[PDB]
Amino acid sequence: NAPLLELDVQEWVNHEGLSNEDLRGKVVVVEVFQMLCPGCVNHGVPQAQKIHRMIDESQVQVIGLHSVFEHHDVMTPEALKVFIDEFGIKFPVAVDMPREGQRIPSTMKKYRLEGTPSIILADRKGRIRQVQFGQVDDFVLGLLLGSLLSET
Amino acid sequence: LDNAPLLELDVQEWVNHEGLSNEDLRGKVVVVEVFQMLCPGCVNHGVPQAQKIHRMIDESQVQVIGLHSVFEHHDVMTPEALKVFIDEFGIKFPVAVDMPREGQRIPSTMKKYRLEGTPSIILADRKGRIRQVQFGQVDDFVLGLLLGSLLSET
Amino acid sequence: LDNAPLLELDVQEWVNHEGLSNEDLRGKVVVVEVFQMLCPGCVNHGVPQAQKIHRMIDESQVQVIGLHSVFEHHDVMTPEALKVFIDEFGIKFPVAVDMPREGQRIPSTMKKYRLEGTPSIILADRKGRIRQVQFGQVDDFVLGLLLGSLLSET
Amino acid sequence: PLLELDVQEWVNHEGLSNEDLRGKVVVVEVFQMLCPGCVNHGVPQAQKIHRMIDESQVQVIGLHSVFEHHDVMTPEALKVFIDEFGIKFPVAVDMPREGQRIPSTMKKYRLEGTPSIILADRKGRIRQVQFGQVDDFVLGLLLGSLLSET
Ligand SMILES: [Ca+2]
Ligand SMILES: [Cl-]
Ligand SMILES: [Cl-]
Ligand SMILES: [Cl-]
Ligand SMILES: [Cl-]
Ligand SMILES: [Cl-]
Repeated sequence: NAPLLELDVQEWVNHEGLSNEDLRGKVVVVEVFQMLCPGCVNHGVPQAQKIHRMIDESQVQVIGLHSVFEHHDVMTPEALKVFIDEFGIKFPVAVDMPREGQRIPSTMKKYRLEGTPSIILADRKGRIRQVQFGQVDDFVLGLLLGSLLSET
Repeated sequence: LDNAPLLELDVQEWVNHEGLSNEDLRGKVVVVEVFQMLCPGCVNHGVPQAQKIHRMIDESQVQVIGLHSVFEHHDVMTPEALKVFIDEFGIKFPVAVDMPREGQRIPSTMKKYRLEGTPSIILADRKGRIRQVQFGQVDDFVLGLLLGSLLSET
Repeated sequence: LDNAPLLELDVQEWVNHEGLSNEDLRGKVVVVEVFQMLCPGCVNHGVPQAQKIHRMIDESQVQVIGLHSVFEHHDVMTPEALKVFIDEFGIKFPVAVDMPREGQRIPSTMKKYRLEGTPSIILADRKGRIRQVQFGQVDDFVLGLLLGSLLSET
Repeated sequence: PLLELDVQEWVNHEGLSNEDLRGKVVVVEVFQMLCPGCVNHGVPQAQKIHRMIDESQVQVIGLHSVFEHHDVMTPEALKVFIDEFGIKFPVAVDMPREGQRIPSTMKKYRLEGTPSIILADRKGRIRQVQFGQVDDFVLGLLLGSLLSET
C-alpha cells in the first residue's frame, strides 16, 4: 500500500544532504512550508523546531521542505537562507525541486499536497504513514509520532 | 520493566462514578491525574489537560482517572467540596478520593508512589505497569508522545 | 452620567485587608472583580486578569477589589475556604465577601446590581460612579481600552 | 513632535494626507517583513487594532523599514507579505536615504529597531514610542487613554 518517501530536492541549504538510507531506521517528519505563510511561520515551523530540540536524530529526523508554489521571484533560496537564520532554524532544510514551466515543485506535486503547511510522517521503514494539511494540534502530533516510534 | 510496579490506587470513595476496577483497566492505557482542587497548577493546567484527553481518546483505549490527594487544608478540600468542583468544572471522567491516613497530612496513594506534589501524572500501560510519573506542568506534545508510544507497544 | 449610580459594595467582611471606603477610593478608577472561588471562568480567566491589573497598574491610579459573591454551594465556599483560595492563588488585592441576604442564595451586592453571575466586572470612575458592568470573559485589550479611557477622563 | 512620515510609496492603499489623519489617534507599526518579533506578535496585534477599532477613531499604519537584507525585502516582496498575512491597514515604504542602510523615518525618530510602535494623539502630536513586545492590555490602556483625552 503505502509509498516510500522520496524527496526531490534542488538543494540542502544548511546541512549535508540526506539520502533515503540515511533516514531508514528513523521516524521522519517533513515539515513542508513556504516562508511567507502565516500558518507556517506562526505554527508549523515552531512546532518542528520544538520537535528537533526535544528528540534526538537517533529516533526522529526533522526535515524542512520549502516548497514554493506562488510568488517565486520573492521566495528565492537566498531569501530562505536569511529566513532560516533570522528565525533560528537548526534542522535541515531542503528546497523542493522546481519543475520547468510549472508553479508546483516536484515533491509537492508527487504527493499531492493541498498546500502549506503540510506535514509528512514516515516510518522507520521509510514509508509514508501520514500526510496532514493545516494546523496540527501539539497533542495530536505527539500521539502520532509516539505511535510510529514504538510500533514493531 | 520486570520490576515496574503494578498500578494500584488506594481510594476512600469514588465521587462521580461507579468505581473502576483493575480488570476494567487492563488492555487500556491509564492516565491518572493527581490533583488538589485548590492548586492553581492543577486547575489551570493539569485538570484541563486530562479533560482534553478524555474527550479525544476513546475509553476503549485510554482511561482517565482523577485522583484527589489532599495534602493541605483538609477541612476545606473535602469530598463534598470536590463534588461541587467536578460539577462546576464539568469533569466527566471518574474521580477518586485518595485514602487518607490517620494523623498524617499525606494520603495513601501519594505516599506509596512517593509523589512530590500536585499536579502529578501517572501513566500505566495495558498491563498495568507504571511507566511514567511526572510532577508539574507537562507539555501537551510530550504527553502525546508518551501516550502514543504506550498505545502502540506490542 | 448624572443618572449613574455610585458604587456601593455591601460587605459582610474584608478577608485579607483593612476595609476600603468610597473616600479611600475617590480619585481612582475602581475595578471590582466579582467571583466565585470554584467557577472556572473566574479561576481560569477573571481572577488572573484582576491580578495582572493589580501587578501592572499602581494603586495611585487603579484600585482592584475582589468580591466573593457566592450564590450556590455556600457550605463549600465559606470565608475560611476563601482564605485558602487566596493564599494558594497568590491574590494580593483586597478581597471582600458580599453580604449574604437571609433566606436567599443571591447575596446583596449581586442582587443590587443585578449581576448575571460570575465572573463579572464592575468599573467605577474617579468620582466613584459605576460606568461598566460586564459578565463573562473580557479580552485583555478591551479591558485596557476601558480602563485607559476612564483614567484619562477630564 | 507632530507626526510626519517619509514615504517612498503606499503599497496597498491610496496615500494618507494629514486631512485623513486629523482628529484621530494613530498607531504606527514599524516593522520588517522577516523579523520574527514583528511577524509573531507585532503585526498580528496591529491587525487586531485595525479590526477592533474603527478607522474614524484609530488609524493603524504599517511602516516598512528595511535596514538590512534589502534586496530581499523589497516593495515587491512586501506586497506579497501583506497579501499572505492579509494585512488591510495602509502600509507605507520608509523613504530610503541614498547610500544609507537605515531609512528616513526610522532615522529621524531615532527608533531602536523592529518592531516599534509609535502612538500619536488626535492633534497629530507624537505621544509614545516603544520597542519590542507589548502586552495587549498595556496597549489597550495607552490607546484608551489617548482616545478619551481632552
Ligand atoms: Ca487499593
Ligand atoms: Cl530549530
Ligand atoms: Cl471531562
Ligand atoms: Cl494579586
Ligand atoms: Cl488587518
Ligand atoms: Cl535607506
